[PDB]
Amino acid sequence: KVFGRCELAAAMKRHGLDNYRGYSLGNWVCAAKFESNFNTQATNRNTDGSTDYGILQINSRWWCNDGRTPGSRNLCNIPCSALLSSDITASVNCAKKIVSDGNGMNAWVAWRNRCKGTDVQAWIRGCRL
Ligand SMILES: CC(=O)N[C@@H]1[C@@H](O)[C@H](O[C@@H]2O[C@H](CO)[C@@H](O[C@@H]3O[C@H](CO)[C@@H](O)[C@H](O)[C@H]3NC(C)=O)[C@H](O)[C@H]2NC(C)=O)[C@@H](CO)O[C@H]1O
Ligand SMILES: [Cl-]
Ligand SMILES: [Cl-]
Ligand SMILES: [Cl-]
Ligand code: NA
Repeated sequence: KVFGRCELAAAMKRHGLDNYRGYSLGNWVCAAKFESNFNTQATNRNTDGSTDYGILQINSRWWCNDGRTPGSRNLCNIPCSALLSSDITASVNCAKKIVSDGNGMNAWVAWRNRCKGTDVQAWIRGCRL
């Protein structure tokens, strides 16, 4: 599923991401746009052999099991394929664990390089929330 901007903002708020660990909703929408273009089915392969999955491009080296990243962890205890669903619950619940692990949203490279320090509130302008 390819979400609309305000559609995704409303879904993320319903799942408790607005101000989760101090990150306003616009931060999460901005990250989703540049990680996946709002597409739940997005996958990308990393140079180390791991793969990134879903709307928030969660990495199989650490967070999920895809059966082909040999010496990896599965810290969210889920198959990576669960992160590609049109239902974002699994992706959100795992993102909550990631952002609490010490580095905040700097775990998302595109957030650090394209959202951090910008006016992220613009990503939710005009949405009924
Ligand atoms: C969205 C996504 O999958 N992002 C990936 C990043 O998570 C990943 O960065 C590495 O993440 C792990 C787990 O959060 C980091 O380990 C943690 O490091 C902190 C120190 O800052 C420590 O306090 C935690 O205890 C420790 N946790 C564990 C379980 O060991 C690790 O430091 C991160 N590494 C870097 C270089 O930032 C990166 C890199 O694999 O990939 C993203 O896609
Ligand atoms: Cl915001
Ligand atoms: Cl933080
Ligand atoms: Cl990036
Ligand atoms: Na893994």
